[PDB]
Order: sequence, then C-alpha cells, then structure tokens
Amino acid sequence: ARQVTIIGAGLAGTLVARLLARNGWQVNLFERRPDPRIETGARGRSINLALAERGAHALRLAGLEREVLAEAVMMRGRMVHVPGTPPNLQPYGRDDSEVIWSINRDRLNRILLDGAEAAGASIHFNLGLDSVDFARQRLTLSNVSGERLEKRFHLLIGADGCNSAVRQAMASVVDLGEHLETQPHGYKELQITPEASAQFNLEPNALHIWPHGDYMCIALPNLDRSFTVTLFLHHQSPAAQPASPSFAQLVDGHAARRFFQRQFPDLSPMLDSLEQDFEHHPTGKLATLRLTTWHVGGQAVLLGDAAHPMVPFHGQGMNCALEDAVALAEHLQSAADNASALAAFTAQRQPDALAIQAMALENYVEMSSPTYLLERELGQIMAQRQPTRFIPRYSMVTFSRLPYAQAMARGQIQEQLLKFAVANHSDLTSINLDAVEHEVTRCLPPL
Amino acid sequence: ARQVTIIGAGLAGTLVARLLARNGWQVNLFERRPDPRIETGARGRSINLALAERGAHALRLAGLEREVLAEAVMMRGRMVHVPGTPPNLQPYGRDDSEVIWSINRDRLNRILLDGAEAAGASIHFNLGLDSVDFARQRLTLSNVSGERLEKRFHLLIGADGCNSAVRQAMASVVDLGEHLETQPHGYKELQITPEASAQFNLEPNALHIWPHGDYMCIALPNLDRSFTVTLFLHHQSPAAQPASPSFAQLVDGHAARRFFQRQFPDLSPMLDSLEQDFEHHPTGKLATLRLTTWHVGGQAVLLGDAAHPMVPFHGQGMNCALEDAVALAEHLQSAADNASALAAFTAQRQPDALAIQAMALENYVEMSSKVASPTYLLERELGQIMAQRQPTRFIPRYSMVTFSRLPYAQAMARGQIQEQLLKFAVANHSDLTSINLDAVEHEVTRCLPPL
Ligand SMILES: Cc1cc2nc3c(=O)[nH]c(=O)nc-3n(C[C@H](O)[C@H](O)[C@H](O)COP(=O)(O)OP(=O)(O)OC[C@H]3O[C@@H](n4cnc5c(N)ncnc54)[C@H](O)[C@@H]3O)c2cc1C
Ligand SMILES: Cc1cc2nc3c(=O)[nH]c(=O)nc-3n(C[C@H](O)[C@H](O)[C@H](O)COP(=O)(O)OP(=O)(O)OC[C@H]3O[C@@H](n4cnc5c(N)ncnc54)[C@H](O)[C@@H]3O)c2cc1C
Ligand SMILES: Nc1ccccc1C(=O)C[C@H](N)C(=O)O
Ligand SMILES: [Cl-]
Ligand SMILES: [Cl-]
Repeated sequence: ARQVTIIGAGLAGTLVARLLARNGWQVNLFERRPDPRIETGARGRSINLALAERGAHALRLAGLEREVLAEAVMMRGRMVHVPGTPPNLQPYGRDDSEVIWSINRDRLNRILLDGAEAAGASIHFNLGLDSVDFARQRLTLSNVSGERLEKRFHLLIGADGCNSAVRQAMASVVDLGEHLETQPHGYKELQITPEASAQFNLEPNALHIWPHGDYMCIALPNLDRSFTVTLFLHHQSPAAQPASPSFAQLVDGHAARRFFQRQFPDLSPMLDSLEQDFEHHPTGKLATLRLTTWHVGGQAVLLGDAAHPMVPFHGQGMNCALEDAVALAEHLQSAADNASALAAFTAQRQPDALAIQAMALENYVEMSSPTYLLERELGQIMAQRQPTRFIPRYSMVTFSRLPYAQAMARGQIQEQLLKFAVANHSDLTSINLDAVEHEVTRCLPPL
Repeated sequence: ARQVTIIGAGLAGTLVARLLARNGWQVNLFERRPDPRIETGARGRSINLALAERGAHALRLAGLEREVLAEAVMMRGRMVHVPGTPPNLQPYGRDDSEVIWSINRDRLNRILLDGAEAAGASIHFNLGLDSVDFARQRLTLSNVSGERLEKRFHLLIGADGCNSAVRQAMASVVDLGEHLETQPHGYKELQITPEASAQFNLEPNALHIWPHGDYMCIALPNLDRSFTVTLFLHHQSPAAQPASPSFAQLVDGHAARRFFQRQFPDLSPMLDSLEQDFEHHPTGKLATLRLTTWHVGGQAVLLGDAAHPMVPFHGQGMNCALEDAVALAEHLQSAADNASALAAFTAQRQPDALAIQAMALENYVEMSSKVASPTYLLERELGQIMAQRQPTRFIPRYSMVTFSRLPYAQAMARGQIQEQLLKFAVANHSDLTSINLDAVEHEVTRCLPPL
C-alpha cells in the first residue's frame, strides 16, 4: 500500500485523506489545532460559508453530500439593503435547483473528520509542522508548548492554509516563483442572535448585502436563525482621502458603534454585541498569492489555500479547494508514479486557479455597488431566449462545474457582445433584439 | 563666481565641466592622460559604445547631440545569430525613432573636450591625482616622470573612473560602506575588418549577438564598416563542470580558433586575426561595486564609474554617467550650499544606480539564453500586444531603460510587475490562440498605473 502524510485537517486536507484512504492508501494526517469533536466548556465558532455546485459535487463523489446538506440553510437569492428602501430580493435562478448553501465551518469540518477516519485515515491533533528535511525525508512537528518530534515521510501533501508551513519548507529546495498582491481591506466577524433576526424580520433563506462603496457588510444565515456578519473595510485611510473611514479610525467598540449607527443604520440595531465582538475578534487580512509551481518532484505538493490564496469576494475559496482535493486524489491514484501525478495535477489546476483569483478580485465592485441596468436587462433577454448559449458568468461559476478558465473566456464574449449592442443607445426600445440574438448564435457555441 | 576642481576628463567629468562653466562657475579639470586632440605618431585604438536616450538627452541639453550623432552608426535593431536558423533582425520598437547609436569612445571624448573649453573650462593634461588632504583642503598631483605639485581646492568632483583616486582618498575621512561583487565572466576583444564584414554581408545598421548559454559574443559596428567582437566567457571552469569551456582551457590562439570553428561556425571565418587578437589582447575583468555614500560634507563627491562600477551587459555605463552629470550640475546650481547639493544628489541617484547595476547583471541571461527560448518569444509576442492596447501602462523593461528617462528604480519596479504578469499568462499554454488576451489586459489595467 502507497503511503502519504497530509498537513492540515481543514477542508481540502480532510477530503483528500478520505479519498486516498478508501482507495487503500496508508494515510497519516497532522493538525495544529485540537480535535473539534472533543466537547469542552468553550463557546464554539460561528464561522459560516457559501457552498456552491463545485463543493457540493466534490462531497457527492465522497459520499458525504446528504449529511452536509442536512445541516445547511438554502439561500434562494441575494437580499440587497439600501437605507430607507425596503430590502430587495434578487433570485439566483428560476427554481430551487439554482441555490447556494450556507454551512457552519466547524460542522462541515467534524463531518469531514468522521468521513476520513471511517475510510481508514489516522488523524493526529495538537501537532504543527515546523520544518522539513527533503533530502533526509523527515519532518519536525511541535505542540503549542514547543515540545518537538520527528516523523519519516514518503509523500507530503500541504493542505495547511494561506500561511502554509509546507509551502515555506518547499522554498528551500525549489523556486516557487511566488508573487504576493496585498489587498487594502481588512475584515471583522460580527453576530446577529436568533431573537434579533426574528424581531427585525431578516429573511433566513437568502444571502444579505449592505453595499457602501469602498466598504460593505455581508451576512449568511445559520440553522438556528442566527447570522454571521462580515464587515469589509480599509485597514488605513489613504493619503488622498485622510477623512475616509478605516479600521485605524475605530479606536474601540464605542467608535465602531457610532460608525455603524451612521453608515449602516438598518443593521446597527440587530448587532447587540457589536462593541464586544469588535474588541475581542481580531481584524483579518486579505491577499492574492500566485505560485509558478506547486510541487517538488514526487516528494511534496500544495492544494487549496496553501497553493492559491484568493480574496473572498466570490465565495469560491472552499469550493475551489474541494475541487482541488478530487483532482489530486484522481491523479495520485492512476499515475505511473508520484512525480508524474504531481506535475499533471499542477498543469490541470493552475489555469483554473488563476481564473478564479482574477474573477474574485473583479466581484468586489459587483457586491459593494443605467448603462449597467440596460446591459443586465439585455443579458436577461438573451439568457431567456438562448439558455444553452448565453449563461451569465456568475451562474457558470456558482451553479456549474465548467472549468473556471472556460467560465471566464465565455463571460468575456458575452460582455463584448452586450457592449457593442448598447453602444450609443439610451434605452432598450432603440435596440433590435433579434439582431443581438443572431450575434449570440454566431459567437457562442452551445454547451 | 563659485569654484570647482574636477578629476578625470572622461565622459562624466567633461560633460559636468561644460554644464558648470556655461553657468558661470570657475572650472579646472585635471586628467592623467595626454590630450587626445594632439596628433602623435601613435596608433590609437578605442571601442565603440552604445549611446541610448539617457546619454543622447544629456548631450542635447549640453547642445552637443548633433555633432556626436554625425559620427555615429544607427543600430535599427538586434541581429540574433542562433544555430540552425538564418540571422533574425528584431527591430528595437514601434518606429525608427527607437534606435541605439554606435559611437567611437575617443571621438566622443574629443567633442566633449572642445565643448568644455568653449564654455570656459580650463583643462590640464598629464597630471594624475595622487592624494588629498581634506583637513588642509589641498591635493597632490604628479606627471609620469614623478614631479609632484600641490593645489588648493574648494569643491572636488571625482569623475576619475572605476579605480578612482578621489574615492580612495575619501576612505581616509568617511566610511563609504563599499561592497565589491566579482563576476565569473572575463572578456576578450576580437576584430572584424571592413573587407571581412563586407565579404560575409554582416549588417552594418544593427547590434549583433551570438547567444551560447554560459558564454556569448556581441559585435558593434564602426563608421568604417569594421566591428569589434567581444567574447564573454568564464575565467575558470567550475568544480561541478570541469569539461565546460573557459579562458583557462584556451592556452593559445590555435585552441581559440578550434573553439570558434566548433561553437560559432558562422562567426569564425570573419575573424582573420583571431589567433593574434587572442594572444596579444589581455582578458578583461568584470565587477559590480556598490557604495552607501558618495560624498564628504560639501567638500567632495563621486559620479559615473567612480561612484558605481557595473557589469557591461546592458550598455548603460556611459548613459548612466552622462545622466549623473546632468543631475549633479542641476543640484549644485540651485542648492542652498554645496553640502546640501551633495547630500541631495546622492539621495536621488544612489537608488537609481543600484537598480541599473541589478538590471545589468540580469540582462546577461536575457542576451545569452532567453533570446533563443520559445517561451520568451511567446512572452515577447504577448508583451507587444499589451504595449499596443495600453501604451501608457505596459512599456517593456528594455524600452523603459533604453528609450526613456524614467528613473532606473521605477523601470525596475514596473518591470517586475510586467515579468510576473507575462509569466503567469503564458504558463501551461503552447501558443497565443489559447490565451484570453482581454483577461491579460485587465491585469495590466489593475496592476500598472498610467505614466
Ligand atoms: C472572510 C472570508 C469569507 C469566506 N467565505 C467563503 C465562502 O462563502 N465560500 C467559500 O467557498 N470560501 C470562502 N472563504 C474561503 C475559505 O474559507 C478557504 O478558501 C478554505 O477554508 C480553504 O480550505 P483549505 O482546506 O485549503 O484551508 P483551511 O480550511 O484554512 O485549513 C487549513 C488547516 O491547516 C491547519 N494548519 C495550518 N498551519 C498548520 C501547520 N503548520 N501544521 C499543521 N496544521 C496546520 C489549520 O489549523 C487548518 O485546519 C472565505 C474566506 C474568508 C477569509
Ligand atoms: C567591455 C565594455 C563595454 C562597454 N560598453 C558600453 C556601451 O555600449 N554603452 C555604455 O553606455 N557604456 C558602456 N560601457 C561602460 C562605459 O565605458 C563607462 O561606464 C564610462 O566610460 C564611464 O564614464 P566615466 O566618465 O565615469 O569614466 P571614464 O570614461 O573611465 O573616465 C575616467 C577618466 O579619469 C581619468 N583618470 C583616472 N584616474 C585618474 C587620476 N588618478 N587622476 C586623473 N585622472 C584620472 C581617466 O584617464 C579617464 O579620462 C562599457 C564598458 C566595458 C568595460
Ligand atoms: N553595448 C554593449 C556592450 C556589451 C554588452 C552589451 C551591450 C549592449 O548594448 C546590449 C544591449 N543593451 C542589449 O540588451 O542587446
Ligand atoms: Cl472565498
Ligand atoms: Cl555598460
């Protein structure tokens, strides 16, 4: 039986552990954190995530989809909140088949851990990777208190997140050709209780957004009617606009409260613990990191956030990481050797990871807020008339398994076609709809 | 009138002498060598240099550009000689306005000497600087016979080259924070006569390169159709590769001939005096020398090769030295005092000199390996499309350095963004037809601000 060591019992690491173990591999998985299945007297994390068709299909192949979806809330559309105006619901599709699922991160992780152990994987918690000796095929792990221990390895999988220790170790033996692109927005996680969401009639079966230009809030629902809110705001005010809101200006919870009362007036009354949440939860960092290569011969490979950190504005990081886990297990299972498997996995996934990283950056403007309204109106008519040809980019990314690079290329043809059709036209009445449709049939092959 | 003493009537020294003298400064310029304008029975042999936009603009400001260009050969592009295919011409840019000029060193120096004297500078030849007493504000000079003489000075400019005597003297009063980085390649100059270049149809209006990985040849044309071929090759073979070519393995001219016949077959028949040139011309040494400071209060400053020796792989040493002369004259003319001028000149120029020193080291792989690589060819093709679509955002690094006056550090920083963008766009793609050009252009607009 072939041997493998995986670092990081997160989302990609735990899924790939189950896929390899059920195919007869000897799997050992190491995780820095404690086992979340061991109940303690501590609170429990409220982190939520949007699970889309790519992630759901990966779980389906692993035989875990039904168990995960039993604990997920259906989001039928986007609820856009602009002050004074009643919240406006934008459905995703025509029926409940085109939906996004809101899943609690730690509930999903527990299901994945049980799934990996049921398949035969051995999981070791409270052990963080410190360094790797590639020549000697040994690695060094330690607990939170610094006690160190060495382990021999044959194949190493880095599923250890955006600040991957496996990626750092690989830099000693290969040039990963890394390029880090910082993002000016930080993030802060806040909470809405079940009592507060019911009192203010906040729709449970929707994804909520409070656009505000250079800053915004989003909220995802939980099974118990509570919601997890995320604030996206610049860490610092730029030199050109020193008066503009930023985390630096919000000195404490009371400053944060005054900011929410002014800028998010319909949201502030639902955040009962705003002051406490603001001071106790740390401000998160966002970035895009692109690598030239993801592997070292047949010895080590990266996947998920360890290979391609992206900005969270398309809700696709976990979905991409689960898609990566399926592809890595498929290549490893049937290749001539580990070196061939790792090079083939990198060649397949790199162009698709680059495409979603680019589309996620673009999506910030679409979430944070007449010509666009005209193009949207025309696009909707084309989608209704040619459903196998004109498919909005958001739908190709969220509700299909079309490779990310293909969704990006087709979306470009669609945008170009809409741009020329609307150019130097005030409204829809001056546009020949049949001529635009003929151009759709002329430029977009059916899928 | 403000007084200044300059050491070295080279390229930077003679230009700064004209700029200061025409602005009313009392200028005295000291040079170790004899006056090259005095005709003797000796046979003078100097190389041709590549003059680009930075150097040409400096001469333009000085009113000397037309005189220099009348004696220069136009290089409309690069002629790459890769084994297995005929020589291929790569035009320099968008139009024939983006050219490099091949100018004889001695001819340029003579024009600069005439220009400095016309502006009022006094030039004293056959006097080499030996030492400086900074406390006493005196310096010591000598002739070749050894007779020494002292001179008082007020402001001292060190324009005295790679082995600067002013820089050595400054080490007695300040920590220059020097760091010397040796380079493994040596160099040898070889000749192509006007008869041989015409016989073999070698293009006169181009810069020629013969890439060969760890070694290579280059050739620049002269006004008379002769060319100087420079061979860049390791002094010694490394321990890991003892069989690899090196100067140590070429004991005599006959060994050099066999090497050229095997590895540069299209070049060997043009080098009639190969054997003689190899044995009589010494092997040159290459290096990068970096300093943290270039001045001593308001008393002395370095510029050109005296301040920043660099490897010759980007043809920018003279161009950088002439750019330094314009900046030094600008700071000295307008500052509150000499101390403020020298500190401001060093703060402005030191980061730009560090950037061209780094880009010159990087240009060796570009010329010797990348030019013959299909991935570089696909990258160049994609880069050309981006340059057409976004002309104020995507400007190829070679063009920013050679055909513009953008500060070298800015050309390097923007160049890194462009290198990464092209690398990720072409990765896992065989040709241009599978690349989403609009997606690449969006990365350009997001990452590169317009200039
Ligand atoms: C604000 C925000 C919102 C998001 N929303 C969404 C969304 O709606 N939908 C979506 O698809 N994605 C979303 N994402 C992205 C998503 O959270 C990640 O892309 C995903 O968790 C990556 O999965 P992974 O398994 O690669 O890494 P992770 O889930 O981060 O797992 C990495 C694991 O490695 C462990 N580890 C780390 N270092 C070591 C070490 N040295 N030794 C041992 N173990 C180690 C960690 O403890 C962890 O268990 C969001 C991200 C953010 C920040
Ligand atoms: C192989 C090679 C190829 C090159 N090709 C190019 C090219 O194509 N393009 C380009 O831009 N650059 C090129 N360069 C670089 C270029 O030659 C130099 O960077 C340039 O000459 C520096 O100008 P400078 O005025 O600072 O010094 P220099 O031109 O060297 O002048 C220094 C002067 O000081 C005098 N002097 C020295 N010591 C004393 C002393 N003690 N007392 C008095 N006088 C003294 C010298 O005699 C000389 O006249 C090349 C260099 C090499 C080695
Ligand atoms: N004149 C030189 C002397 C020596 C070595 C290079 C040059 C160059 O000018 C190279 C040119 N800048 C290039 O990139 O092709
Ligand atoms: Cl995400
Ligand atoms: Cl040079």
